[PDB]
Amino acid sequence: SLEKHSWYHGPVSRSAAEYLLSSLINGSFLVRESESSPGQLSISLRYEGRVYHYRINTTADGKVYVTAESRFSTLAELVHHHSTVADGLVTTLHYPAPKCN
Ligand SMILES: [Cl-]
Repeated sequence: SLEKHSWYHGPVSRSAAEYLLSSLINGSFLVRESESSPGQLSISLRYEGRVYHYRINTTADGKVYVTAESRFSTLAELVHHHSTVADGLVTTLHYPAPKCN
């Protein structure tokens, strides 16, 4: 299911994610699992020459969020929302990074 999204890259280290994003434009991003655990998810977001790593958090009622004030039933909805309004992030999730895979 998640791997069908162009923005979901699976397990990727912090350094590898930074490399993937390093020559891309503002708003380029990817969702990754940690390199060793599928349980730890982050969004890595290129903005103003740097890569910001946002932990994905989960609530008791099973929603996910990166901004406390905007929570969603699914990660696809979270990404879709922050693709048009930054809503707390440094910028919008505009351009899914091409997968190297
Ligand atoms: Cl960071």
